[PDB]
Amino acid sequence: LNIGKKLYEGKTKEVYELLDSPGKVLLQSKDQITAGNAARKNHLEGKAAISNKITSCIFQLLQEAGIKTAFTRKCGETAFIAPQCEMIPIEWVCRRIATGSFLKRNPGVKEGYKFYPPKVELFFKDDANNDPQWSEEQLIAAKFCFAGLLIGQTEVDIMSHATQAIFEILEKSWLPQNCTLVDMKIEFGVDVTTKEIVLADVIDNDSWRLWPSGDRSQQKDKQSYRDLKEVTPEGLQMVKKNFEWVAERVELLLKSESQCRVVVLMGSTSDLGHCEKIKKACGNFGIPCELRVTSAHKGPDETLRIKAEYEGDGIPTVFVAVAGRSNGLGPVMSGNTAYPVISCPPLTPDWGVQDVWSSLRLPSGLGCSTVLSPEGSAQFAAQIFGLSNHLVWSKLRASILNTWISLKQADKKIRECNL
Amino acid sequence: LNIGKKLYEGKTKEVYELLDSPGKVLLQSKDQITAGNAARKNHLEGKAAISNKITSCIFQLLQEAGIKTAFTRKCGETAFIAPQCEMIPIEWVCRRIATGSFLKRNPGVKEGYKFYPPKVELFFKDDANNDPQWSEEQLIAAKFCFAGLLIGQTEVDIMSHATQAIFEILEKSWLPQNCTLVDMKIEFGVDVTTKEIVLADVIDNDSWRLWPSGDRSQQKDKQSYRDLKEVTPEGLQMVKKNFEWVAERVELLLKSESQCRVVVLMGSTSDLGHCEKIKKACGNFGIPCELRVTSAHKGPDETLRIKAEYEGDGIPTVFVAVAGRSNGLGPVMSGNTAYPVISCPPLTPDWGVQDVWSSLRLPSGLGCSTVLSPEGSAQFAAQIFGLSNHLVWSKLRASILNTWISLKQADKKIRECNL
Amino acid sequence: LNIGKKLYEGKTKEVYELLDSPGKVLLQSKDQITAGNAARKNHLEGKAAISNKITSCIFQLLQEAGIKTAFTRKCGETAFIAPQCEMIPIEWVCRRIATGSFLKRNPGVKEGYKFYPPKVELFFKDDANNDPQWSEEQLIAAKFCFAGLLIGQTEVDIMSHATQAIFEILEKSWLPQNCTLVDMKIEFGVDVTTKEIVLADVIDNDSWRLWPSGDRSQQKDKQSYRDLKEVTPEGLQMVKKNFEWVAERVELLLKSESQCRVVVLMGSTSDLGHCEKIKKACGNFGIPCELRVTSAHKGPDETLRIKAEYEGDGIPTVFVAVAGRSNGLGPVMSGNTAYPVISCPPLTPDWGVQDVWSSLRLPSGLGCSTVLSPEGSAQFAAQIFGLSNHLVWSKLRASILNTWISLKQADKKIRECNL
Ligand SMILES: CN(C)CCCS(=O)(=O)N1CCN(c2ccc(Br)c(NC(=O)c3coc(N)n3)c2)CC1
Ligand SMILES: CN(C)CCCS(=O)(=O)N1CCN(c2ccc(Br)c(NC(=O)c3coc(N)n3)c2)CC1
Ligand SMILES: CN(C)CCCS(=O)(=O)N1CCN(c2ccc(Br)c(NC(=O)c3coc(N)n3)c2)CC1
Ligand SMILES: Nc1c(C(=O)N[C@@H](CC(=O)O)C(=O)O)ncn1[C@@H]1O[C@H](COP(=O)(O)O)[C@@H](O)[C@H]1O
Ligand SMILES: Nc1c(C(=O)N[C@@H](CC(=O)O)C(=O)O)ncn1[C@@H]1O[C@H](COP(=O)(O)O)[C@@H](O)[C@H]1O
Ligand SMILES: Nc1c(C(=O)N[C@@H](CC(=O)O)C(=O)O)ncn1[C@@H]1O[C@H](COP(=O)(O)O)[C@@H](O)[C@H]1O
Repeated sequence: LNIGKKLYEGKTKEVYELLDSPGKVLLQSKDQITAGNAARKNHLEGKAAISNKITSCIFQLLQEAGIKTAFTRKCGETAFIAPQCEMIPIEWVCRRIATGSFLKRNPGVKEGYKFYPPKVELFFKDDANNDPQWSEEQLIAAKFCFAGLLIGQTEVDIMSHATQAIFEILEKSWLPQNCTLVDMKIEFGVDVTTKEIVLADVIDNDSWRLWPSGDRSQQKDKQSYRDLKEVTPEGLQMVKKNFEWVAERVELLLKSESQCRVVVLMGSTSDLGHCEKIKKACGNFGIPCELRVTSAHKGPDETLRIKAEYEGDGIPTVFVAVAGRSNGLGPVMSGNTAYPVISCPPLTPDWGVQDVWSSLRLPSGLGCSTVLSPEGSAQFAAQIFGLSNHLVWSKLRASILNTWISLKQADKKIRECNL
Repeated sequence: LNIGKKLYEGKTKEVYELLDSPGKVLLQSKDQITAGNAARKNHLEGKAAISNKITSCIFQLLQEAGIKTAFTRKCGETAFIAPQCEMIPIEWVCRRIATGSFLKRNPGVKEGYKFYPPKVELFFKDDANNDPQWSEEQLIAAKFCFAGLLIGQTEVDIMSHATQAIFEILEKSWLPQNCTLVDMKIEFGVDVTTKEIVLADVIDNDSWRLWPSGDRSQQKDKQSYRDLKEVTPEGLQMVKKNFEWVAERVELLLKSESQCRVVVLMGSTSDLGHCEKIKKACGNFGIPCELRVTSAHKGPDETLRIKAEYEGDGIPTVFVAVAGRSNGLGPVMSGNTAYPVISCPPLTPDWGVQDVWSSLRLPSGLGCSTVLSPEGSAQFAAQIFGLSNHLVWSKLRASILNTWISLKQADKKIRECNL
Repeated sequence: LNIGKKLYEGKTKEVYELLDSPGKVLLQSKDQITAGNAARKNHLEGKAAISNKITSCIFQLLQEAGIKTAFTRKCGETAFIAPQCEMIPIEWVCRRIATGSFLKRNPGVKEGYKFYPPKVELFFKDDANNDPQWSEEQLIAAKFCFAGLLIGQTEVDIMSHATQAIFEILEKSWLPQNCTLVDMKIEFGVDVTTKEIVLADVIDNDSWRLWPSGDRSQQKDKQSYRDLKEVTPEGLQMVKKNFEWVAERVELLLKSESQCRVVVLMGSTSDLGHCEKIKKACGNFGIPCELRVTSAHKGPDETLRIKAEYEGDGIPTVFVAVAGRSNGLGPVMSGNTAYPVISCPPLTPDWGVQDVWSSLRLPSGLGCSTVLSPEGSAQFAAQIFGLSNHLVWSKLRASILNTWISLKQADKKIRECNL
């Protein structure tokens, strides 16, 4: 591994140029912990490895959800390879529960106040002035330029929405450990290669506030260090065990907590092209999806036997019924299974106006729903698994973000058609 | 507790009439354990209390799902009150994994063969002829009678179908304990009061096969007693600990393992009647359901803020969007939430044919589904929570059964209009 | 007729290879009769000729209905040519009336109990273990192989369903002779050439139970031989006369007992392509089908005169009215004939949604039905002649089966796209 020159040395991490790989970069964590611009610089054994481990688990989690992130891979216990970024010197803060600074900047508001939606706040990176809060108006007006991307209305709006989505995803991801994610800081930079704005720096035990069972007294984050009346050698052991607790538990944010399956039933082999598209779309959400051929009209006894195969192996399953014309497959399925059924009929414009009403009007005692879009029927099935699988949810949540960013970009481009 | 005469003394339980309650009955468990028509019978301390405890939790669970079951309330440590039944002398068996007698009567079938759907079998009650298997043809031909109900085509079909649902519900209910329900036996009787066929006798540690982590060697049911080459005092201790293990865990089957919530959003207060039908229907499935008033057209900033309130407290949530005319509320909800959205528009015959296409045709990036029935929209919301909540699932599964039974009876009634 | 080596010698027939025909086979009947694994075996003059004769008429009939059956052509008095099969060692039994072993294995069931649908049972082939009944579970678990086809879920389900259709066809086919088919046994094999599962072995007077006027005491099948407390020379004469009686009547099952005709009326010669599809489809069911050109709008006096021509020669007739636009031809036909009328308008996606209501809404006094599919209109015409012509019925019944088999295979194929 071909180390280059030191591009930045921070209190807890160094960034190197990678001579062997053009426009990539190595972030080395150090065995260092700190509190503000105070005198807490304190060497801590194994901290480097814990910090690197967390940012790698989080960045991979966020990346596999579809958040645009500056991360390629881990490089040993204490560093990682990422595309080179020109950092935007703004600390972006998201908070579900008012605490810390929000109390001092909003006297009257009590510890525990809930923000719906999660609150976003901007802080300019200055220690000489102790990180002062900025309005979106201040950042737009500062006309900052980084790797030749001017930070204007569109880029600030995008980072703001992204901070919220990133927080929501990490919050959702920690929930199955009965851990309340209270708040967090992230930094965005510009990928010098692509010129995309991407999550950068790190996200580790310094970056957030983590309360098991929502109990502040069991705080596992760096707050435990910042709170110590006086830092003793014995006092740093508690702090380290808190860090160890997280590092051992973060690897389970990447673990699926629920099995998900779609079963597409098609009435005819000539529907296969339509069903391929559903399988593909389920693919994009990381949901196993099986195709099967059965007719309620010509083989209803097997429609029930096939139903039973997937009903009875204990795996949580959504059925998607693909039948054109008189869709008798959706009704029979809906009426004889406790698991959800989505009719997704392969309507063409010729008889689509007439055949949709075979899917929509069923005698009650049937909860059969309708979704025309084949990618839609996957996405809906995902939304359903999203209630019980944080990985599926995170993919859906990020999808919303990126679809919104996509419109912001399209609008900026075509806005120039008016100048 | 005014005890009457003794109506039945079995090997492990007695049935008494209650002088002070007409057509009710006390089932007393005994401290007794048995296997076959051999001399394998044993006193066992605490067994009476354990057996009664289980039948009480299982019957409450089956009853709260909506299975017609002969159970009033537990009556101390070791008995329970039930409506009087004339017992039908058939042991109904349902299996999900071939073992035991299925292998002896089907040489060639390997221990572990999975039944899809679950296999149902009849055995006629006789310690004399060693409990011989019977066919539906044999039970129909028997022309049996109980509390004036002739057991014909319709009643046998009903008990057969019922055995499958009761198995499925108890199988699903044990799943969150890592416990594979392998098989079970239940007995049905006729409630002398109603003339309904109802689950009766008991369901306890004698009645089923229970494998923790699907491992036969960890079997916690009576099989562990049946299997002893010799019954020793140390051997009966293992058996008792097995029973104790179950009795500790049986209560947890009644406990909801996940939070469920529907949020109905309505555009106008004049939709409230429609929304109340959905709230009631959610009630029927035991899902908490909130109404809110918000318009996409007139107050979209609020629609999103309200959305955020339910998204942010981490309770799994189905949104149901009630908007007539140009449903703009379902789209805007669907496009800005990871959680499922069901449009349930209050369509009338006048403009319903035209307004439904505002719900059905959406741009991609949206997983909005459509369900016209207001009862249906709750049922669909149930199906969704059914994947991750065994109590909701049990209510859906039972509902299917009873709706099937209801058709079977009505067909019998109107079949007399053919004479 | 170049005989080869002897591939099998059974109790009543031998199978030879044919040296001059690759993958074909000669089945030779013998002048032999047998019952059980006892010493009941007897020479019987003319039996070979009678048995061969029946299997030939039955197989031709089943084959002409569209059942996949191993039969090429009769080869003299006492043999027939068939494709080579690896026989599957299961006797498949179908019953319409409980008798014989069904009563011995189901004590309590009275001789005469009717099965709806007809009952199917498996028996594994062994004179050793006295032909023991097997369950579908046992045959699947056997992992049997024949001509490289593994007998699994799909193949067992196919043979099971097939046994029912083959029974139904032969039951319906004997009905016009006042003969109740009580039950039957068939064997299936794998055609070594095609790898298809096909009806094989034989179906003769040994294979079924035949009761003239539903009277067991007039039984004409082998049962009359099985039942003899003692076999005497005078006793074998009765048995032989029973066999002769069947062999005289078996040919008449191939004979159409009623005349069938479809008359397609078309308004315009430019509809002819549509009308040809109906004519072909009538062909497929062996129903003679005539085209005629007549307009209700432009030549109603002729429409009636043509109608009169088919009404007057006393051949049972379905009219199929092909008129696009303002179907006036179906109404005027329907209103002026006792014979059924099916409107089959050549609707296109452009104006089909609007023109269908000229076919559907008629004043009372008219029994005009509507069938959009041109294939379907022939099929419906078949269903109608199916009530009064056993050959047409057999083709409809078989069609159902093969369409079911076709789904079963295609599901198996596409099920591999799940691995
Ligand atoms: C005016 N311009 C063109 C001159 C460039 C100055 S520099 O090349 O030397 N520059 C490199 C990036 N630096 C930097 C400084 C501090 C940090 Br942190 C990071 N972080 C990342 O690069 C990163 C990428 O991905 C992730 N997760 N982090 C980068 C800061 C110094
Ligand atoms: C004289 N004729 C009309 C017959 C009367 C004899 S009896 O009526 O007195 N007698 C028999 C045993 N029976 C019996 C025998 C054995 C049993 Br177990 C049960 N179980 C139940 O009744 C029951 C209902 O609900 C529940 N959970 N159990 C009943 C029911 C009572
Ligand atoms: C060496 N291996 C691959 C086995 C070969 C032994 S064999 O192939 O020579 N042999 C066995 C008996 N078989 C057999 C044995 C008994 C019978 Br019956 C039938 N019947 C039919 O083949 C058949 C097909 O169609 C009809 N109507 N019959 C076949 C088929 C031939
Ligand atoms: N971790 C940091 C930092 C930060 O720079 N922290 C270090 C400073 C350093 O690393 O040099 C410190 O605590 O002294 N700033 C914000 N946050 C996080 O942001 C949210 C805001 O909290 P608030 O500042 O309002 O209390 C909470 O999660 C912080 O931990
Ligand atoms: N508990 C019983 C009984 C049964 O009668 N048990 C006791 C009677 C008593 O003491 O109350 C006995 O005599 O062993 N019969 C079937 N089953 C259950 O049925 C399923 C089928 O197993 P199989 O019929 O294969 O043995 C498995 O769950 C058995 O435990
Ligand atoms: N013909 C046969 C056979 C059978 O193997 N017959 C012969 C064998 C031979 O000589 O070729 C015998 O050994 O009796 N087995 C069943 N069936 C028919 O099956 C239905 C069922 O009757 P059940 O199985 O109740 O006896 C009824 O039609 C029998 O004739």
